[PDB]
Amino acid sequence: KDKLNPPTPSIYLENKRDAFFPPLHQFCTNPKNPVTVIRGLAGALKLDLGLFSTKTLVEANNEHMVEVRTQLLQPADENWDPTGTKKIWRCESNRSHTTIAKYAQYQASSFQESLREENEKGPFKTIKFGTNIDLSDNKKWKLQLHELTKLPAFARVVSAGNLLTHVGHTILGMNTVQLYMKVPGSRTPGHQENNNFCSVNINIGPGDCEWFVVPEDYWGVLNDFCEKNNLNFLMSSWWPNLEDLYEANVPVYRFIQRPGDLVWINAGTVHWVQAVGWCNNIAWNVGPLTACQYKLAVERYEWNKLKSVKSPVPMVHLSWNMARNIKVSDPKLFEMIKYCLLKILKQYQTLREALVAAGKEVIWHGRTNDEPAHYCSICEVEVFNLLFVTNESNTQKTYIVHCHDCARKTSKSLENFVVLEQYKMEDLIQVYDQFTLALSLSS
Ligand SMILES: OCCCNc1cc(N2CCc3ccccc3CC2)nc(-c2ccccn2)n1
Ligand SMILES: [Fe+2]
Ligand SMILES: [Zn+2]
Repeated sequence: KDKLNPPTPSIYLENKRDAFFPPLHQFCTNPKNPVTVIRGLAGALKLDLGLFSTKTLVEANNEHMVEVRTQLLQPADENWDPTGTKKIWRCESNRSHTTIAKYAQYQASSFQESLREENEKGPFKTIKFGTNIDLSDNKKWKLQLHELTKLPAFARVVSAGNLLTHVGHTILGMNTVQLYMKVPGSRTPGHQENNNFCSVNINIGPGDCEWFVVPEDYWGVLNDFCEKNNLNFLMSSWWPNLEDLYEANVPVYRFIQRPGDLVWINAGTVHWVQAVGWCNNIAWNVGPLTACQYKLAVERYEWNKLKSVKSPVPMVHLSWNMARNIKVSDPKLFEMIKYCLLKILKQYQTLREALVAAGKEVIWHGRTNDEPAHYCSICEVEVFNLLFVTNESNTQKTYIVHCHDCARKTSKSLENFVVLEQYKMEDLIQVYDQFTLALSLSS
């Protein structure tokens, strides 16, 4: 169909007025738009993209760590097996480390070498992609992070309307910025964002990137291709065959992101990306306060448990922080959060009563304010409020956390464990009771 290659939802910005215009964030967060490309964003805001140029990064922090992914230079939009006889989904990539200075040399010499070649089915060249460069330290990247505060509020790393701001602690690469340094053919394999949170990506240039996007409600189709072809959807590297997708009637959005264009990946959108030239990119996540974002984040949280995959966003901890500190005026969002909190509260009361009925002591432990969420040291599930810690770890004050299930499996009557309580039931009951719909006259 004509419907399988739809146009890209695109906003064309000329000036600051266009950037701060409220219908912009409404357009981005609209679930009908799986991706929005905000063209001319850097130029409209007079953002200095030079602060993220390779030359400036080397000057700034030359020994800064870079995760290198070594990949094959594949033709156009295809992915061929090593031999060059068939198109396959699987893509191979080894990981190593280098520094900004060393990767910069490679990026620069790669460009010089292509100029020289320009003046002179397999097999494929090997290229290196500089990935996951951690721009979290404000003392190392002061000017860079300050430049990003010039964005409109809805797209910033930190803002009142961002769920990831309400988490109350750092989640690396989600509420901190990551940088990517690229050469032609540097590929980002197919994926969804952590816990289906929206992402913001700005191309620093000077080259272009080519994006491929499938709406969230088709992710189950791609999951099936992965299972059929012996791939883990969440954990393997794969590059979809567009003819497979065409055949299965999956619509594919496809577009070029030029320097200074911002790409908004909406909640749960499946996407993959390749550099067309030499460029850098910066990216982070944002969680808009919408029913759709919250719903998709909870669904993925629950799906991750089934797949034994850690959720980077602690949705229980987050949901309590929303109830404590956010006046929520959307009826559909409010009812989702309320329902979730009730589930948490009931499950916690059931467990706590079973412990007390078995004669197991619950130790008041409290909590430092701003203390991060805890995860089970064995299975990596989020553990809320009741923490299971071995007698020895308790004595040593290391407080290594287990979930109830993992503690039970280790020690059948919990004889090896103490149960630590970080919040009184009465306090949580009140936060729940005092969490009510705020009236708003807007839509
Ligand atoms: O525009 C730049 C950013 C493109 N987006 C990327 C790149 C990337 N890199 C690491 C993954 C990887 C593995 C193997 C080969 C290549 C890559 C891509 C880099 N990882 C992610 C990511 C990871 C976890 C959750 C959400 N997103 N997003
Ligand atoms: Fe990503
Ligand atoms: Zn566990």
